[PDB]
Amino acid sequence: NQIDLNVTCRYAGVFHVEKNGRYSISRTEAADLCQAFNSTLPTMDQMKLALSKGFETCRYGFIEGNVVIPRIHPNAICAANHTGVYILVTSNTSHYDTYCFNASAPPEEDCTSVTDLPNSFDGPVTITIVNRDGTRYSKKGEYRTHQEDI
Ligand SMILES: Nc1cccc2c1CN(CCCOC1CCOCC1)CC2
Repeated sequence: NQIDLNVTCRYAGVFHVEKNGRYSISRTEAADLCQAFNSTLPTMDQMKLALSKGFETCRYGFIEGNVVIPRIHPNAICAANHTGVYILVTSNTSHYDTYCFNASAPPEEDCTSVTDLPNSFDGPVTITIVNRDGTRYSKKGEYRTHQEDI
């Protein structure tokens, strides 16, 4: 019973989380996952500020209200070469990665590793935070509050 959470640097508190190396998070699970990081889904304004501080990914993820990809540099295989906060308009499907916003993070780029999942609850799952530099932090717990996600 294992979940891996790959996390990015934070930019103005905003970061990206990918579950188990594939698009696999529902909107309800996304909210719960951010809550486990003492975080919330970012607003569009929070995401725009993060983008301005250097945040970009090549992955769709939830924010409050939309599914987006922040892009700084045009790349043909990331958000169809767009820059800015690219908003997904048309999709059949419901599972993506997520973004999260931590108000207590530093104001600009924080590329230190994440070494805690401070608001996980008691549970049976081995949850492993995986940083981009490979450093890991694991704990037994749960974060999902909706049965249809479990
Ligand atoms: N942040 C982090 C921490 C630990 C592991 C990983 C990450 C970030 N993942 C980046 C995934 C990028 O995939 C792109 C999307 C499709 O085009 C190829 C690149 C790759 C795996």
